[PDB]
Amino acid sequence: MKGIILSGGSGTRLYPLTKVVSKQLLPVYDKPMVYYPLSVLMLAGIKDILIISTPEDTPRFEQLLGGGSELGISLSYAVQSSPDGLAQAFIIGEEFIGDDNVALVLGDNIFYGHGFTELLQRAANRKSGATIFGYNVKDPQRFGVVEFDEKGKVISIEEKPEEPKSSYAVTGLYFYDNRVVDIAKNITPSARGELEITDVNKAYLELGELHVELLGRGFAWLDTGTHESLLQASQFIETIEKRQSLKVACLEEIAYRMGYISREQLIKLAEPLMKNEYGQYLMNLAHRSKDLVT
Ligand SMILES: O=c1ccn([C@@H]2O[C@H](COP(=O)(O)OP(=O)(O)O[C@H]3O[C@H](CO)[C@H](O)[C@H](O)[C@H]3O)[C@@H](O)[C@H]2O)c(=O)[nH]1
Ligand SMILES: O=c1ccn([C@@H]2O[C@H](COP(=O)(O)OP(=O)(O)OP(=O)(O)O)[C@@H](O)[C@H]2O)c(=O)[nH]1
Repeated sequence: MKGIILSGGSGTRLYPLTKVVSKQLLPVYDKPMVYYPLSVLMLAGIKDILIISTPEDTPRFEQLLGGGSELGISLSYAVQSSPDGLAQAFIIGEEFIGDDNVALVLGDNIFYGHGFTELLQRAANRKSGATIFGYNVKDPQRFGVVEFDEKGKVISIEEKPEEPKSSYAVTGLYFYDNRVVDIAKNITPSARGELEITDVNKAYLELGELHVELLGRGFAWLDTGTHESLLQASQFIETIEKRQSLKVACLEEIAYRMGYISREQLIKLAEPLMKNEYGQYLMNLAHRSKDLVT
């Protein structure tokens, strides 16, 4: 499975934060926002990942993350010249996808909770259809809204409905089989002038092949849409990390835990960062007994 992080857009709502910085390089507490959705794909077992951003910002993501070899993965980059919609990811990414199945995650979405990896790995395992993730939000009209029956079968999906049919938003993580690329080429722009992921999902729903995993109330799903919500997301991650000996979305740690890189390789990453707490954390992990790490 391949993965794509869609990490463009103007971040209009966060102005002036986004005048000269990409929204997905802004902090969520202690790390750039993009580390969080990247860590999600990594934990899904996805090792071939394309990062899409603006003509100005794409070089900066590449400066941040590099080609992935440090992390035992492959990262590639592509430019979206104008933010013409989520579903344009599969058009830009057509050559990258090839014949493979693909997951899309939004560069501004933060998922957190116990058992998430197991849901991701199950979605990544599922060779046919589309899997989307529903979450009970306060204002479902702000999002895509998925309506499901008593067995969790999808009945409808609607982008920002005036009268929502459920309280479950469609979060910014989507798993598709290879049909998605041709689907994306055949949808047309909405009233807001975008190629809509909801219309990709509706194509799968027409075929009876849209599947929803519901993320229950024990999961946290944030987006970093506004100044307020961004600060809230930071506060949430700070609470979790302050209490624990473990970090969230520490990419090098995940590379090591997933066996993508060795203890020796992790030491080599930690060395030039020993001047800071992040390096120290990595070095403590690399020297930790292999039994304790398991
Ligand atoms: O062409 C684009 C369009 C958007 N984005 C980025 O993608 C993210 C999502 O965009 P919005 O915040 O505008 O979200 P939408 O209103 O497009 O909502 C979309 O994402 C939601 C989850 O956060 C729901 O899944 C919804 O159904 C889906 O349409 C933003 O960071 C945006 O900057 C791009 O990089 N390129
Ligand atoms: O090395 C890691 C592992 C996990 N995570 C993040 O921690 C959260 C929980 O990750 P899991 O989905 O592994 O659940 P958990 O660790 O609470 O449960 P155990 O299986 O360990 O008992 C998920 O949000 C995941 O993204 C990291 O950020 N880094």
